[PDB]
Amino acid sequence: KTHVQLSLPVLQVRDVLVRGFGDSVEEVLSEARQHLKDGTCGLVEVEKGVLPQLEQPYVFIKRSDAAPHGHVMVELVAELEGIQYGRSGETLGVLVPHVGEIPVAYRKVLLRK
Repeated sequence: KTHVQLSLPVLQVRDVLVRGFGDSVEEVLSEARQHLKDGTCGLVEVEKGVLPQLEQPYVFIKRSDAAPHGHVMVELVAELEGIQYGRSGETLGVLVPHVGEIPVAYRKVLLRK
């Protein structure tokens, strides 16, 4: 399918144990997509002070359309040194590996895969 319905665990930034997906834009997009498929991907909501506590390159989920069955349609965009790879809408959060942290909420998304 071109899209897949997922419910992402929302994590507090200070709880996150693995603070990024890798060391290049291509690698983080690849690993984010794999973790999304495997159910091992968390979401951190972006506020002041959040991104400096995580590791670049960042992977964002951004809104791609203006929400079937409550799932916001999203796509992935990476960022490294102020340059973004991908073009999309508002940021819903930054993705990180999930390795068992306890979430504060869930964000329902329809991921363009």
